[PDB]
Amino acid sequence: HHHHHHVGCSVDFSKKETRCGTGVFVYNDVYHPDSPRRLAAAVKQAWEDGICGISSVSRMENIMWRSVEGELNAILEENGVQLTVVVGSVKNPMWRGPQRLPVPVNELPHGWKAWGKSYFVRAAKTNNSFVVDGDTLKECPLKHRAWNSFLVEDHGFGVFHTSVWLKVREDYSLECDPAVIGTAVKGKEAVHSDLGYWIESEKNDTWRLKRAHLIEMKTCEWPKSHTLWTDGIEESDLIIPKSLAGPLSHHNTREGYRTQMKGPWHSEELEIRFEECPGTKVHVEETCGTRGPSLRSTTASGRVIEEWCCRECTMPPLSFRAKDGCWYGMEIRPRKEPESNLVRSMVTA
Amino acid sequence: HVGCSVDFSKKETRCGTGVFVYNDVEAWRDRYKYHPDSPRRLAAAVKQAWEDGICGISSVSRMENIMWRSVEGELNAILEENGVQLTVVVGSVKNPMWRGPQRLPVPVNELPHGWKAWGKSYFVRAAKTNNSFVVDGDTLKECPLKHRAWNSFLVEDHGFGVFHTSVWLKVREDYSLECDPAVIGTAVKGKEAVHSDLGYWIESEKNDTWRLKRAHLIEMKTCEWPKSHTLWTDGIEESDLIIPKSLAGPLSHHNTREGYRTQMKGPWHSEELEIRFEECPGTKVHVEETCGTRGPSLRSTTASGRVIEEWCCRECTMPPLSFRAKDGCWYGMEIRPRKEPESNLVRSMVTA
Ligand SMILES: *[C@@H]1O[C@H](CO)[C@@H](O)[C@H](O)[C@H]1NC(C)=O
Ligand SMILES: *[C@@H]1O[C@H](CO)[C@@H](O)[C@H](O)[C@H]1NC(C)=O
Repeated sequence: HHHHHHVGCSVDFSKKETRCGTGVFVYNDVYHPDSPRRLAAAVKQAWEDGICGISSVSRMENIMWRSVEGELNAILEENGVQLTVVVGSVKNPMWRGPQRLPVPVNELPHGWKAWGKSYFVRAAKTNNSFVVDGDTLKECPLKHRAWNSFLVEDHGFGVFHTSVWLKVREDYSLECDPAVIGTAVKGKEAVHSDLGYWIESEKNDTWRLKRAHLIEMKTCEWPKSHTLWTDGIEESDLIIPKSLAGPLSHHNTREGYRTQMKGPWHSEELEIRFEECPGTKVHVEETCGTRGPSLRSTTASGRVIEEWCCRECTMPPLSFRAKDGCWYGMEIRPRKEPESNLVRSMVTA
Repeated sequence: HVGCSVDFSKKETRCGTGVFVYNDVEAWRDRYKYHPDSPRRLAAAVKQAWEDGICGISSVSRMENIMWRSVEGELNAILEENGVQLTVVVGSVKNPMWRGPQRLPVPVNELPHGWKAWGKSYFVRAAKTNNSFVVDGDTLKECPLKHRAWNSFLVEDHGFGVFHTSVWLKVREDYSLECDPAVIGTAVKGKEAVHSDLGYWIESEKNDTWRLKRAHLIEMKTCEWPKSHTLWTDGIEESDLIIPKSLAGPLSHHNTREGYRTQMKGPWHSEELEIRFEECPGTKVHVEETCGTRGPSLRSTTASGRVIEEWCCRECTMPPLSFRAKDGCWYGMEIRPRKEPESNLVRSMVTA
């Protein structure tokens, strides 16, 4: 019926029309970490070489560690290693660790093979704990933690069969795994995306950021291989910071805005949108305050400030939508209310 | 933008929302109606075109030529109505589609009496004229390249759609070298990528590095592929690109391959090409430092029709760069005949 590798159909949903064909399709998609023995050996070596724990790149890696925890600890127990892997909650932003899990090239002896084992006995706890995120910087600082250690294999990831085959890197790097990245353009609309970011861009006088949905705040570097228009861009003209996995792209820009370093990156989940916060208004006045830490539309008392301003940004105003409320861009300050009364972002990319 | 897709290779099916770049290669000549401005405005633009020295048109794409062809009758009729002894003659597409240094002017004073819509029929065709406004078709002799308009039209905001085959266009306000970004679709997922439009289908992949996998060109246009619709547009010299920048090649690392540089002298006279990394049938290429130097792309067959069996290259890589056209299989510039004297071979007599 067809001699191609991929076939897809777009739906026009009222016409009853339906266009099929072949090509490349980027959907809004917003675990086998090596052989068990090899991973276990990597963790043993990790402790034995100073690395106390892990800072996950994404909300994937964390979930994986969580789903591997039992078998990993059991195998560590089998081969005489008093060490317990503890997997905690994801903390935003997902900070960059200087370490990475070493390839042992000498996998632990008496584990088995596959990753889907059950009905076994859980291992015992230990004073020695291999930490994985979850509010534990006090007992294990960032700078002794592995980060971005895993790479998806060649055909390791797919959406139709939800297996994800991973390996421990041979090299250290800052690049986000390009296996799960999908970027596309069509006429005056475009998108950069992965499993966490959904970043839309449009064409209105200039190419620019339309809106973005972040489900995580990672700090890896979005590869240019999977980025559009990567030349002639001052890093400070971006919206989503480079150090926040923002694509080095002209698509990642907006007239009258600079890099949102001090955005509300402590949030679980943000929706960067160009719309006034509910009940608020914004004026473009050169008498407004200078750009500073992103402020929330509501005070700690939940009091909603009405009038805001910006020195020379453009409308509609940049804003972040989190569960705790609505934040404004760095350029946008309260017009009348003194900044000292408002909730500010205590974080920096 | 809602859809479903199946990947046989990894055996999987998926639905959802997102962005979908299809192989829409060949501006499906059987089916689009074109609306190049209002009839009167276009007519005025052509009148002014002659009256300002521009004798004719060099089309950017096969689509523009087809459009002109489908507009011809009504255009000439309207020119006739308003007392303008001028006949638009549309000829065949010639490759490469050469870049004309000029473009149709916006009159901002549309011709007075013509009609308003573009779909009229049952009318009397206009009479011919000594004055001819040429559109491609072997006419450089009676009108040289450098007196022709080129890349004059822009697709409107929501002017192009694949679902309703209407195409709404306007005459440009400014001259430019950029390919119309309206019909351009570019995408990456995992280790596979594509840069495409209604003329090009350029596949790149990820082996050790990113590289050109294979390309399919139903036309040889000479506009400039915009960086806005291109991936990885930094850290590449114009000479790194396999498909020449002046041959609408994307400024991209995706448009590269180890052991090969710009195919300026590729077989760009062809009506159609499949750039493939695979030996020409009945030939073998040897990486030899004793080989000849880069020159015009040679066809794997003599003009008489015989296969040259042995080829070589100074420092290129295998499989060899080749171009598949209806008239045979050409090699990349880096690849030369191992023994046969280049005198009796067929060479590309064209340059991007
Ligand atoms: C986008 O362009 C339209 C004109 O077509 C304009 O009305 C609109 O305000 C622009 N978008 C923004 C956010 O200004
Ligand atoms: C790179 O491509 C060659 C053929 O062009 C293939 O044989 C090889 O396996 C590829 N590299 C890898 C790492 O698979």
